[PDB]
Amino acid sequence: AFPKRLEYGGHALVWSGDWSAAGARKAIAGAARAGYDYIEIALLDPWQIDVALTKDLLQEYNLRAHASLGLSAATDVTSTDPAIVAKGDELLRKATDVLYALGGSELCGVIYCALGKYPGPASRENRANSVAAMQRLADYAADKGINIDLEVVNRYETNIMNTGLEGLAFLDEVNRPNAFLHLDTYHMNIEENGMAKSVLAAGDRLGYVHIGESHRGYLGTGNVDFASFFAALKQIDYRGPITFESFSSEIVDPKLSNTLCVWRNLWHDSDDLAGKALEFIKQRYGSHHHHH
Amino acid sequence: AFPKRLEYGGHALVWSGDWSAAGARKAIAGAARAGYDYIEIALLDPWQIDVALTKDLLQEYNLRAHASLGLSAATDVTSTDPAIVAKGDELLRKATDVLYALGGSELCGVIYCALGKYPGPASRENRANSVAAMQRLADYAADKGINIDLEVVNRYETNIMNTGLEGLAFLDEVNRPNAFLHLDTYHMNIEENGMAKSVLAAGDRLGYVHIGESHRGYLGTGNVDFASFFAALKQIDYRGPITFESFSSEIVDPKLSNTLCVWRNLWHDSDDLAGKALEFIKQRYG
Ligand SMILES: O=C(CO)[C@@H](O)[C@H](O)[C@H](O)CO
Ligand SMILES: O=C(CO)[C@@H](O)[C@H](O)[C@H](O)CO
Ligand SMILES: OC[C@@]1(O)OC[C@@H](O)[C@@H](O)[C@@H]1O
Ligand SMILES: [Mg+2]
Ligand SMILES: [Mg+2]
Ligand SMILES: [Mn+2]
Ligand SMILES: [Mn+2]
Repeated sequence: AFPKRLEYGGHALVWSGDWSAAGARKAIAGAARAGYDYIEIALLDPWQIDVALTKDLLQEYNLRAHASLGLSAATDVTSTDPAIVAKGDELLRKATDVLYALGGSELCGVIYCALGKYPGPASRENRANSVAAMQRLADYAADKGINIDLEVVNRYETNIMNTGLEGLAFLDEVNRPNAFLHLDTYHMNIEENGMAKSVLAAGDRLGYVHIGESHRGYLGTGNVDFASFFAALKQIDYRGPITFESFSSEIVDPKLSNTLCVWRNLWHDSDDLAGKALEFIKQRYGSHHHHH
Repeated sequence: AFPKRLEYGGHALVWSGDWSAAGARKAIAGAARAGYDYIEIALLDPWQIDVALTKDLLQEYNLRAHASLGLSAATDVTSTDPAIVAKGDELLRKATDVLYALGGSELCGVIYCALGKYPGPASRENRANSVAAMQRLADYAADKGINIDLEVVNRYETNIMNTGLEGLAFLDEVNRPNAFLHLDTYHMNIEENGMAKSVLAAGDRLGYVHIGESHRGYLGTGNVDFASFFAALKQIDYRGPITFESFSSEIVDPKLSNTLCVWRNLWHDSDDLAGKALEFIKQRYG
């Protein structure tokens, strides 16, 4: 395991649908402006990233970076097609290389399967291929001081693991020093037996957090029991990344907005949403955790 | 409109993945033994139901029936192609006919679009075609003293209506007295600003309720705020069908279970789940 610190992230996709020169600048400037410690860069296509330009921008804004992605049907490491698993391996190595180049230490999100609605349940073949892919990725990332955090998502976005407990069982199979659970309040709201159970069960194996409202709009305008979730995080003395995310159909790649089934926009202004979200998060977890 | 009474139902998929002679008996006997007033039959293929056998079982067990379904790509009444809308109209008429023969008064669920993940956002044309289809369905059902209840479901299951407010707006355009809102606590848990707003807004227009936990397993073992929901039902003095709805990966209808992404075995004992669900509901809304 590589060091984790309590730090707050803005998801790049809150501001920008791509990583063009303008997209990269807009998103980094947005996260910085809202008072975030880091930007979570979406590496769904890590060959699109101008790494030299991106590091220049991170320096310009004195902002740190972590990365998340979801695989696609063409790169699905669950695939019963060995060539597709290998294409996933290749995409994950490239994402790791980009994250490494930017001084980042966390690769998280749906890195263990294709993000989206599977037409049927996973076989132990899908599960075995995913675990082995996450072992090869963990081993590749380990030389680069990078932790991988496997994001548990709801039934409509994966068939592999939908609860923290399923995530921990999967990680028992991965059995790598730098592999962690990643929990997301939006997904937890659907799948979990309360918001505290998987956090308390995970303890030190919780490596990454996403904050989203039940409908992925403004924090506190939906059904997520944030009070319960953040009470659990405080109990385990969680000192790692916490990213705010939401997905506007006016900003994101139609590929993603259609996969996430974003049919209505709950907000217009990236800056207002992200600023209010961090205020809300720091109200729940505190300004800081520094003790004399 | 045909009267609504406070009655408690169990969804067929609590007991049975099909409506074979064996599946029908198992579901109807299960609902009767748990103490439900009615079984909610999943009529995704209303041509498959042996109506004469089902009537015999309902009478044998002294159990009433309502029906729910989802349309598919083949029957999607939001389609811009009249050939697909026509097939949807036909399936909805057949479902109404089966419900009539079984003495049921409620056709509910995702009757206004294909159940599942749309590849992109709905056009005003998709919406207008669905409204017109529900006008034709309402008119057909009205002749048979059958109410239709349009079920608001989450973003991954429709692109037409994901909130009670969107539901009420759609019904304003349908403008039929036997067309009602159908709310489901599982779907509300995702899409709604709390569990009260949509219920209070709907009032007399709320015609059918589904009680589902956040993960669709045992009631009271998830994130659904049932206290706020049932408080809102009391506020509007709701007297209508209340169905317990639950899905496990070990009781499967190959279409419906996969469409709903039921990946987990959240229960194995149907009788235990259904008995405890009915007690849970009656404790909160006797
Ligand atoms: O929760 C989600 C998707 O519902 C995002 O965090 C997603 O996993 C993606 O990896 C972000 O880049
Ligand atoms: O909530 C749902 C779908 O998520 C059910 O009400 C569905 O319409 C019914 O199972 C059809 O039989
Ligand atoms: O608790 C984390 C935090 O508030 O600690 C003090 C500063 O390092 C901040 O940038 C940081 O977000
Ligand atoms: Mg502003
Ligand atoms: Mg809740
Ligand atoms: Mn997330
Ligand atoms: Mn339902």
